[PDB]
Amino acid sequence: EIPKPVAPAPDILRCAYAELVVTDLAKSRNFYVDVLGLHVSYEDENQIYLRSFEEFIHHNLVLTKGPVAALKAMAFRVRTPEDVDKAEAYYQELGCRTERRKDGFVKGIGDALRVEDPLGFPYEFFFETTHVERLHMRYDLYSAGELVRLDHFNQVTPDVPRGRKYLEDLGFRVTEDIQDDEGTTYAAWMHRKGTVHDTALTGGNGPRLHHVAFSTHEKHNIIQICDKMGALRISDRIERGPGRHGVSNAFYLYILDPDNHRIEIYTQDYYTGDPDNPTITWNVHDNQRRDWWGNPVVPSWYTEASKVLDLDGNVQEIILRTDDSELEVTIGADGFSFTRAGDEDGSYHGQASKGFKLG
Amino acid sequence: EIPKPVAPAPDILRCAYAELVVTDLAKSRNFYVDVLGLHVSYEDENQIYLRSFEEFIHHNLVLTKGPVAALKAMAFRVRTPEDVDKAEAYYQELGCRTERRKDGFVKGIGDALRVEDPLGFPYEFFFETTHVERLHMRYDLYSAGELVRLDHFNQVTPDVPRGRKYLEDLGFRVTEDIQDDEGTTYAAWMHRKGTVHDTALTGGNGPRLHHVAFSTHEKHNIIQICDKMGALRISDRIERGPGRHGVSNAFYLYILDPDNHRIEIYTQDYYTGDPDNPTITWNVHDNQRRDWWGNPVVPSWYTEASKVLDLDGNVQEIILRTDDSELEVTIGADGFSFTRAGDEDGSYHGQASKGFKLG
Amino acid sequence: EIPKPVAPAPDILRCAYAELVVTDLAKSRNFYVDVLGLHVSYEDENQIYLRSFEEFIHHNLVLTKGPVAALKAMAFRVRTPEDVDKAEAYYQELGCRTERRKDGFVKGIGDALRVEDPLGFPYEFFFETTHVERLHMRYDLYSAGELVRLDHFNQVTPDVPRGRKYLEDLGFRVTEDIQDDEGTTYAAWMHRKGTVHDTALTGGNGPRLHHVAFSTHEKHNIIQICDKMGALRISDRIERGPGRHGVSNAFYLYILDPDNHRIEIYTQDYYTGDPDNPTITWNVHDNQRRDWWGNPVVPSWYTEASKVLDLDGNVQEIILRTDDSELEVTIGADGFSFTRAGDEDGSYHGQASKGFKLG
Amino acid sequence: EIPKPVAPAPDILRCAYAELVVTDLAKSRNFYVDVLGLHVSYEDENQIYLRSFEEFIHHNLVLTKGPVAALKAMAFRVRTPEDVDKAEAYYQELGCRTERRKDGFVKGIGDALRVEDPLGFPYEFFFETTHVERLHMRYDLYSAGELVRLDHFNQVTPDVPRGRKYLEDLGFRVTEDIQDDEGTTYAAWMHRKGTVHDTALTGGNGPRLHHVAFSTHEKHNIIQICDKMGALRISDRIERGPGRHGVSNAFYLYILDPDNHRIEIYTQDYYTGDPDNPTITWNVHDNQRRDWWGNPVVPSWYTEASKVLDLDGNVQEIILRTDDSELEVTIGADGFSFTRAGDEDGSYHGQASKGFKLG
Ligand SMILES: O=C1C=CC(S(=O)(=O)O)=CC1(O)O
Ligand SMILES: O=C1C=CC(S(=O)(=O)O)=CC1(O)O
Ligand SMILES: [Ca+2]
Ligand SMILES: [Cl-]
Ligand SMILES: [Cl-]
Ligand SMILES: [Fe+2]
Ligand SMILES: [Fe+2]
Ligand SMILES: [Fe+2]
Ligand SMILES: [Fe+2]
Repeated sequence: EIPKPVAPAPDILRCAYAELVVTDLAKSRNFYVDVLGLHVSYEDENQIYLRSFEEFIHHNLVLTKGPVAALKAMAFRVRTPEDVDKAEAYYQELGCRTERRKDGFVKGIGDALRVEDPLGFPYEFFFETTHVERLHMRYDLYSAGELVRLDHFNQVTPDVPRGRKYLEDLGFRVTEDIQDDEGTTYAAWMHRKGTVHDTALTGGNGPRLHHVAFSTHEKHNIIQICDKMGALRISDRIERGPGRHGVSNAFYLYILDPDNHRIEIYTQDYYTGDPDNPTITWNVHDNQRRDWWGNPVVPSWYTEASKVLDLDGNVQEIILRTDDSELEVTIGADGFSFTRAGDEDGSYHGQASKGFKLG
Repeated sequence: EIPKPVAPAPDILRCAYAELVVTDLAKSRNFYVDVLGLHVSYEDENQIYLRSFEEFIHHNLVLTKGPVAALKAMAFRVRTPEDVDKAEAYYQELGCRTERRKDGFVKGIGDALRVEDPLGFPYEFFFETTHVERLHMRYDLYSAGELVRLDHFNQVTPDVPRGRKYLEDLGFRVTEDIQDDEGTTYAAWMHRKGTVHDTALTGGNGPRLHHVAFSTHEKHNIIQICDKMGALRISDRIERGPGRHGVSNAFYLYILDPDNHRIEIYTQDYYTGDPDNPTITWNVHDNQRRDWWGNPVVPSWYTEASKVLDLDGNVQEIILRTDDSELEVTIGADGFSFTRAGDEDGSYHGQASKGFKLG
Repeated sequence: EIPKPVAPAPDILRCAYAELVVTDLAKSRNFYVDVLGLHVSYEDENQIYLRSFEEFIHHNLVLTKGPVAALKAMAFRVRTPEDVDKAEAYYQELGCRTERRKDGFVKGIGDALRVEDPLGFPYEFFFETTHVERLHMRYDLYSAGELVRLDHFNQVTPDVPRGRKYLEDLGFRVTEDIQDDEGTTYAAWMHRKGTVHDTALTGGNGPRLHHVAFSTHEKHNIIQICDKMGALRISDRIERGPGRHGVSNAFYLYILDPDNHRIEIYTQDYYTGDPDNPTITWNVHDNQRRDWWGNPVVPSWYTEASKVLDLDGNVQEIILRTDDSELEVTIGADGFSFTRAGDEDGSYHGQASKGFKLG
Repeated sequence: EIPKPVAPAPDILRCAYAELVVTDLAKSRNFYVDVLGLHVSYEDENQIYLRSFEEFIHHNLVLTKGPVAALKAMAFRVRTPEDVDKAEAYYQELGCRTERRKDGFVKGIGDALRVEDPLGFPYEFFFETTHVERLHMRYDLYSAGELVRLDHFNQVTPDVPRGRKYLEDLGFRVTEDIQDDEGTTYAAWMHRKGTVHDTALTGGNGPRLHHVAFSTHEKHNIIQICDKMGALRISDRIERGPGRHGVSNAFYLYILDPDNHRIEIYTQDYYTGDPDNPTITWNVHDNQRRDWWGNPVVPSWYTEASKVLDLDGNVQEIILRTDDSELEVTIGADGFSFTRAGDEDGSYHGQASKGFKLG
């Protein structure tokens, strides 16, 4: 019910960076630099610009000091300077608020368009960016937990099919989703760059930002992040994992930054770049869909997510999801999940797997 | 208190094998051979003899068909044939029932002594064993989840200090333990071979066998076992993990065989062979002690363990623990755990970590 | 010198499969299925169709029994059925011999175009292919050395700049190359799918096929392949490696099949999908350009490669390279290489690194 | 022949540390600390004391500034303080020069005996050592190339059987060796701590120290060391590897410190603690004995080794080997090696494997 514009979609390459507003810049720096090992492209008393090991654009993450922690912008790189004009035309036809800045909104980005999209998310589209030293062979800097690439964003929105259509019109291709037999959709994953996703929609009250994900080379790198957090005695900031995903098949970990922005560490999903890439739909009650090993999904993973800002820097209104809740139908008092479809053995009723109930 | 014999202790080398009684031999074979990749030394309609990748003695695990699933014997290899006589003399002085078989109790073992030890456990001591092809460079057989060694046993016993003193007199050296500030001991780890342990005591109703542990070379091998279990749609048989242990520092996984016998997969603990190896005591309320990443300990891990048999093949009666319960004091309704000692932030009152309560 | 056609280039997605002629089908099957663990999509007495772990198209490799071992076709998948028509028009404009088969040249491929390209290589373009079960989460089938994707081809051609221009016009983007200060180009790498390459040009006598490359998830998987070849006592079929590439930054291994077709195993190169991806040029004398650790490049790696066929099944005549030889200028009697530019310490003159000369 | 003393051998636990004389302390610090990540236990202007990640004794390596780079002492820890007395009596009965210091030769060591042993090597025996923080869970300090333990020494000596008998009398157990069909022994490996070795003898002119070896947890940690040396543009200091050993089965790498002291990085050998541990003899012409993958052994690996000092700090005179040279018989002009015994295919005559000759 979001209409398809007559205007052509901008050619989107990939997710490129997020700008997160943080309340204590020093504490945030400790987390992203000292704990996680991201590389400083620029910093001052107001902002920190960070990039992953293999990145050549200026940054994958901007930490901006502000009064209220929130997503300020989720930025996608487009293929040509002309695609920025295409983005402006497209969103204007959709009736969305847009703001164009020839000199960019943040350092290291040139001509850029920010929009309040039809789902209420602050999207940025840009082509021009300052190239920096690509650190991909700087093994003298490589940490045991090295984050090598920015992989994806994940957005919380109340109406998944509505957002899905809009993103498909924008050119994203759906790779996987979670539905039930009653026809409710709980989540969808969609890509531009030929991995499982560049962004994803998670059913819930929104707009809110669920997480930003970075890649590692190997599974042991993700294990090391966990181990380091234990050594630093901040294991309470490990939210969920590590595990193997069902959807995406990636090895994963979720952690919480000082403002409770959720960061995923992710590795080893599969190639999706063929236009007839087979879509995979999982049943919501399948206990292997989110954690392949059947480990329970922590309730905060379903309930907590970051505020997002509008173009004035104010927090966007949040709309209540009315479709069924994934938490409620799977691990809530009236929920259930299964290990084998139709088998009562290895099924869980009114609680989570592995012997746990909701706290 | 268990008295220290005048008779010298047998010189114990290491844990060597366990004999488990199973109810359906074919189903057990599916689990240990097809799922886990253990190597068959001998089998018939009654027994299956299995060994790990780097083993040169006949077997590390004997599966015996029987009416009641239980541990039949935990076996330790001794240094010399004369140590079998030393074990006989030792246990006779302790007033324990012993049985001696010059040609062994199981195939591929020679002169062997089985005892009902002071804690009610069926111990075996042997030297003589049939050597087999050591498969350590048979990379043509190497599985993505290859189990390379037998590492340890873990025993459930009601009175940990009582058992600890007995095992110390036997020559085992304590490497780590869990205590509280009120004089209660919850668990102890003890070795002969220079790893963290060859056996361990876990406080609880006993005698019961908590688990048998096998090692892999690398952490990814353990991940693969989990992954394979999800592919076989038996993720319900993954009990706990994978994780990083606090005590022992090993990467770990617990899975359940078809008779609910618990198997741990384990890797990368540290060297303990020096006689003044520093002992490490963890506080029971430290939420990083069992899983370093603070993931909750599944309640079945505290409550479930295997029956053990006497020398007549009858199940040993269960003596109740009267000391405080680790489950109750950490994750029960009146329990408590912390992330940082003295910090209310990251502490848990009357529930488990990560947002869960007992199911 | 190879002119740019007026007709538009077909939109090429990625390298998709190679068809290799082999002399003994059973022996080839032993190598690719038994040693390397590729998955059989179809086989009969004349052909074996194989795919990698994550593939959903019918196959990545066709082994065809024939009198003379050679490359029969290197196939690229195109975006739409119409791009096959575009491919036909494009190559007909170039004056190349083309053959079109509405029902394909091999099983599981539909409408297909094969061409004898300007460099004398048998290229195939197709869209239509039979989808098969994507094995990406079949961890019950996963090998310790599992080959997960087809990554690239590598072609030997006498004139690298000539081939480079042609491939760029065809839409490949150069990511890395090797040159010297005189202005000779020794090698170039070029992509469509957003990895370091889908094909590459190696300077030498040609047309010949240097290798076909498959990916693994992790570096340990490549180590396992070497270990397994040791156990099978076929270590003489390990040609070069394992190592870390300078160009591409990938961890690698080269092995030889029963007909001396070279196969590379490859993992963890970087993202190239942005249109302004920085192009890296290495100096031919840089001893870290091919193996980052400075290990010598085996002479057979520069001199040996597979014959290629024309459309009638006859071997293509070889044209000699007149440009300087990478072998000669680096490891030959009058060659040299350096560890640090301008430093004689760590330089090698008239021999290879690590204390070796040419055999 | 070296006679077996009447006096009992000291009970040796393990190799514990090496004291190396270096010419430029700062440069040596840059290598061991900044490149390799060893942990500083103590330093001043004359010496640097270093330990591995899991070590609790004071140090595994002492770097001592001096005029001539050499091994000053190879130290073994003994079981009790009385074993130092036993070591003194033992070497005194052997007619060896001994020096006893009640307060040690280096910091963090107590009562210590140094000897000029029968093969000319400076051995130390000690029990007393200052315990330090065991860093085994300090994942906040863990390097991507972390060295976790000291594993072994390797000694060059002209007569391997003579040295072997002496070490066996001292209580070391031979695990593997290399011989030919004409009765020549080229190398032997022997242990106390239950790994493949604590020291080893390599046939050649001696006494010289071949190398000191440290362990990592995993194979990727060794790969990272290579990658970091490439990044630092010191790949010319990678002498040999990385590879899989035949003898020992360990994954390995050899690198050279600023004074050309050879250091091995080593992981994942097997358990040898049983007293009937199967001994393994390899033929010297077996091309998988040293590198399992058949990669050629660098000639410098056979010819170069460190000087060793006597108790006055003077360099020990070299005695020439008269037995056949492993280099000459395998890779020399008249050498030979095989891949499969009895198979001419995959054999090498008068040159090294993989297409190389001696430089
Ligand atoms: O990156 C992702 C891929 C898969 C999943 S899921 O927990 O497996 O659904 C979570 C995620 O959405 O964050
Ligand atoms: O895949 C490749 C990537 C890099 C290299 S090179 O040996 O580093 O040039 C070789 C290769 O051309 O086969
Ligand atoms: Ca208390
Ligand atoms: Cl535990
Ligand atoms: Cl070797
Ligand atoms: Fe995600
Ligand atoms: Fe255990
Ligand atoms: Fe390649
Ligand atoms: Fe060594």
